[PDB]
Amino acid sequence: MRKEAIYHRPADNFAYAYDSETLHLRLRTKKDDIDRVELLHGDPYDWQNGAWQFQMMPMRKTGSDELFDYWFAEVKPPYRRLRYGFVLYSGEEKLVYTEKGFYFEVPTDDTAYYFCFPFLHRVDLFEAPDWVKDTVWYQIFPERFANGNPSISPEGSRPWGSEDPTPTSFFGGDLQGIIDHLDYLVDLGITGIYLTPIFRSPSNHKYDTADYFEVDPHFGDKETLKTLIDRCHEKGIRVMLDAVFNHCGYEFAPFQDVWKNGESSKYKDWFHIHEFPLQTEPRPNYDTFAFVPQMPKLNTANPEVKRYLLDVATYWIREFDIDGWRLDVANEIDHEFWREFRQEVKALKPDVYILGEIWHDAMPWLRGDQFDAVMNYPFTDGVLRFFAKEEISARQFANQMMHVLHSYPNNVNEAAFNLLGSHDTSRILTVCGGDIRKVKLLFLFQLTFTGSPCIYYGDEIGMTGGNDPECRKCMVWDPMQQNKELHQHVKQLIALRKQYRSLRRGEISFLHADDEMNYLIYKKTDGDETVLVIINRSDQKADIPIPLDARGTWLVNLLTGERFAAEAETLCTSLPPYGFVLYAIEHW
Amino acid sequence: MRKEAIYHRPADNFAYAYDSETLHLRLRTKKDDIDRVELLHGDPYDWQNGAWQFQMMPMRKTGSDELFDYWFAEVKPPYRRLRYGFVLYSGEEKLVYTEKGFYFEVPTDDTAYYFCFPFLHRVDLFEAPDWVKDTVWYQIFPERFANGNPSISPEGSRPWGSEDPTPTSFFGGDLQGIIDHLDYLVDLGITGIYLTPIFRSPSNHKYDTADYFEVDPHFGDKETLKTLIDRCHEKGIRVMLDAVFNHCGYEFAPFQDVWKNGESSKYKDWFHIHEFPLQTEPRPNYDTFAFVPQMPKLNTANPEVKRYLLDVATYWIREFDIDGWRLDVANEIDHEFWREFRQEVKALKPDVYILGEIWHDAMPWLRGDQFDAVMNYPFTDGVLRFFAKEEISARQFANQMMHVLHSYPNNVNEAAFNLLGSHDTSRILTVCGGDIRKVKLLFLFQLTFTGSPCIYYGDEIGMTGGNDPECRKCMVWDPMQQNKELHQHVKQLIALRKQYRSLRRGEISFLHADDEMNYLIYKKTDGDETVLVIINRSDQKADIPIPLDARGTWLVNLLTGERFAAEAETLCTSLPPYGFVLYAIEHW
Ligand SMILES: OC[C@H]1O[C@H](OC[C@H]2O[C@H](O[C@H]3[C@H](O)[C@@H](O)[C@@H](O)O[C@@H]3CO)[C@H](O)[C@@H](O)[C@@H]2O)[C@H](O)[C@@H](O)[C@@H]1O
Ligand SMILES: OC[C@H]1O[C@H](OC[C@H]2O[C@H](O[C@H]3[C@H](O)[C@@H](O)[C@@H](O)O[C@@H]3CO)[C@H](O)[C@@H](O)[C@@H]2O)[C@H](O)[C@@H](O)[C@@H]1O
Repeated sequence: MRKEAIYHRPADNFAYAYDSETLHLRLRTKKDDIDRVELLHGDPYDWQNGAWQFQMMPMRKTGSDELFDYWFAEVKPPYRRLRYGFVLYSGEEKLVYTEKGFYFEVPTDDTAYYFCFPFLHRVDLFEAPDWVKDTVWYQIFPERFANGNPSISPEGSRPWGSEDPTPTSFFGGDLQGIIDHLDYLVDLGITGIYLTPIFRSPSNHKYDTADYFEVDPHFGDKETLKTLIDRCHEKGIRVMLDAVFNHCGYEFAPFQDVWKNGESSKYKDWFHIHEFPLQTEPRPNYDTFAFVPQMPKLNTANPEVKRYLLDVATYWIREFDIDGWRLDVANEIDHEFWREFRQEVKALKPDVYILGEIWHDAMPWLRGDQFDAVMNYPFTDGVLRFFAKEEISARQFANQMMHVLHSYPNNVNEAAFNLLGSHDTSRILTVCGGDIRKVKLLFLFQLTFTGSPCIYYGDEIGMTGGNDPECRKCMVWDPMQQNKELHQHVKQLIALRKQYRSLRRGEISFLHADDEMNYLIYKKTDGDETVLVIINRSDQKADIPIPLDARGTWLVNLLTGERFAAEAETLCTSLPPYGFVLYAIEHW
Repeated sequence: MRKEAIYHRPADNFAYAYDSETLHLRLRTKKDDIDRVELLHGDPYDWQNGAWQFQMMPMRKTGSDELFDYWFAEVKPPYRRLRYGFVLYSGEEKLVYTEKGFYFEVPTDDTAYYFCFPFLHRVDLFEAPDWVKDTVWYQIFPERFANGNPSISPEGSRPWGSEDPTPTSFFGGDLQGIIDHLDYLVDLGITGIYLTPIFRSPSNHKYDTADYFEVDPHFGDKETLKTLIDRCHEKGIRVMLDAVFNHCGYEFAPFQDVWKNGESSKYKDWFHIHEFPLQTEPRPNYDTFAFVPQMPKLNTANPEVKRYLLDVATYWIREFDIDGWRLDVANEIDHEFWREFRQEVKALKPDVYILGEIWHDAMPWLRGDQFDAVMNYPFTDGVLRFFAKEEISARQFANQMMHVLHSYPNNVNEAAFNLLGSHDTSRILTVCGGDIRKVKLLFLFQLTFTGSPCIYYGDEIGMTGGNDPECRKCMVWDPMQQNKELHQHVKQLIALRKQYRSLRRGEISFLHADDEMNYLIYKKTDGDETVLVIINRSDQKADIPIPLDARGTWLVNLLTGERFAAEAETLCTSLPPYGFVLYAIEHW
């Protein structure tokens, strides 16, 4: 056994409470290096005859990535306290992995050797708003969704979809246009709407805010937003707003004051200024988003800034009842500010989904004291690499999916915001090089994946375009311009996701298929139901061997409803180029 | 190159801010598997300014434990934002280790493969009071230090130090006794005093609190305490009290109320009751410390309990100006409470040292938002196993120290409470088997180790005893039964520590010798300041060859003061059984 590959540390994704009485424990070892792993556990104060009392619970291998196998075990501590270790087996070899290193036999003269999960507290528990688990979000870039009020459009607005957007072009999209098309979303199956910035700002993206307490006049007014939200709730749709708290706009009043009065300004400490007076040439002498002069970084450590942003955060929730906050550039704002943000948001309305824009590993913001989730761009990346660009095998794709999933606690992955693209990425159809077949697979995987998926407006009808701003074309409403194959496909999948619980909250496991280069086989199971998905990611037709049991197994095709019994061990499914099929399993 | 052994993840001990402008980054690889490691780093938005090429910095190997090598690099991000990766050289082989995985060369495209440290916020920075780093604590179990007020001693107090202490015995130790012997501590060199519970409790240890707002009548009163703290302060001695917040005593009014009324009392939610009425056995029907019925666990989630406890925390600081809170059974209290705790305490007096009693890995409580340190018992284990029990070689000891040290951020280790024993462990002299020579080695290593070391009352004079309660004997004041050699050895070491910054704040490094089983060689570094320690852990004379650059190098025997240059290029030192020598290394 390779000790250098064995790992566990009593926190994060390796040790956590799943609920008020259950603890989850993981361990990772070198792939195929260990035959079995047993969790050694007991109450740290349970002694009898100078003998610490403990038991052995075999751990289940839940999956493996490129280098390791991940083992799982849940345990309900009798008195919510626990000391534990890991006994690894291989041939006649035996190893007791503990906090004090490895032993060859369970030491029991003391508990100090073992890892420790001191006490299970409801208060430290990770818990996200349960309703996001069954939600399928839809992202809207207001300036480009629908012009439902031509009079408020900024002069200079281009004719709808008359051309490709530019960093500064305008087409007149507004909040009214969203309301006018809600029926289109309801029909599609959407139950969540995520809006990019809608507060006063001079840009078409509005990430450079001028006033956080004002709806941009070009999108509408407060009454209009209130209607949109209530109109959404009427249809069972939740609404999430974008919080651009990392930086403000050049026209934010406090910043405009520091700009004119320099260091004497009462707002100078609301920012990160290196020298006075402030200047943008040759480069900003104050911290900013990226290196954008028009986007001054806010000082969230400043008591004033903190109170202002927190008011903003609570204002739109108490006055408009929004259901979520998407934290723009969340990772660049301090943790201290986020703990307060959460406390104040969750105290005002527990159901508010706190989503942070973090494109990378975000474990530190997902411990339960801060965000409920982050935009899963690592998911986006892996899925696109397999389905759109085909630059990795089914084998490597499975490894990457298992790797990112095991890097977080189970309850964290259940609330994850799984998107395929956004206003900051190129259009998926364009990443797929125009191949609708590939996009169908992307949507298939996303909608059969545990979490809270999000659809970028236009992706469901095949809109095209490279990265920002090309991905921000005006929403295509002309029926003859929308791709019906996709729309019905997406609608179908969302409806399936709603019917089968294993698709939105279950466990995913990949089954190795011969020619693990193009054939992707995986299943979702929540213990009650099992859905098997088979995907032929190749340009040729394929006869994919379904690795299942013979007599007793019955399958139901989810899309066609056809029911049939499994012959023997020879169940070969035939699929056309880039074809796929979903089956509900049954063992009698 | 063993990939399964390589590891990094942006948080805790691998990536953290050392100070407002400096980042520290660690990398772990298989011991002797990687020859060199280069840190690939840049600003996440360098592309905006057209800076796609990474900057490169070589990492330094800071140590190795049983299995891994640990690499280190400090970086001062130009704009406090950082994206990085690692380039590992195993000879001809070359791998780029990133969040996305390993590659043969840094990816040529613009995809997010790298680890990221979003932003360096001063507010998130881990920061313990700077003075603890120069403090040498002295732990006092009051009931057994000195009887300076005979009139308040418990009714049946046995004659001072006449017999062995028992779980229920009393000897009339008190605060006046400490006050009366402060001069002894001043001569010893002590600058900080840690007292066990002194609040009203029926027991001799007082961990089962009756009232948190009342000094125990047998220990003294308000003006006695005030005096002691003032007297200590006027001599540069900080005072740390024992906070027993996890559980209260049987006589705690709020609890007395529940055991009397039951599911009717207004204090039912102040505790962890599973059923009514309350039972004490076979086991209590309510949570408690271990399974002690007289120590019911408090519900720190309850707003009333929390308020009362936070009141206790601030109360003693404000009124008596104490300098530290030693948190009893800290790991069993929730993180939310510890956060509020830190806020209110640092708000009231930023200099207060918040030390939590946690015997195991405590990274979850030392991320900067909770404790300043924990009682470093793992350190105690390794040090006793090498110097006292001789159950491990100098090599294995060196590995364990590197192990527990590299598991935390450098700034966390610089404030670590390194003790050799306590009121919950056996006397070091007894663990050494009566060999005073071995005890000198323990003190030698302790007082040359970075952090805020603590000495258990009596160990400086060689008192004996097995584990609780044997270790809680009355302090020996008659010099005839003290062993003055040991006492001056410790006085000497406390003197040197105060004189050489490398001993209390420096970096430690273990050099490898021949008899890497009994010979221990290590140096403390901080700038050019350097102290070389050589230890002969054997029962007989030894000639230990210590390789050290000659030329402009001068050695200063810190014990005698003797100076002299290096000649043999690989100097040889002759030591008696269990001998040792400290040399200040001067580069001229
Ligand atoms: O580089 C010149 C560019 O500067 C401004 O725009 C900067 C970018 O602002 C927005 O980017 C936001 C993302 O959409 C959010 O998801 C998150 O990443 O936060 C960033 C910053 O707030 C906008 O979406 C981008 O298109 C912009 O490049 C000016 O407003 C632009 O006109 C200039 O071209
Ligand atoms: O059941 C035996 C024993 O139970 C009670 O005392 C239990 C222990 O309480 C104290 O232990 C504390 C340590 O000193 C602290 O450093 C930290 O670990 O927290 C624990 C619990 O608060 C006491 O110091 C020990 O001696 C005791 O074993 C009764 O009070 C005793 O009468 C019983 O003998």
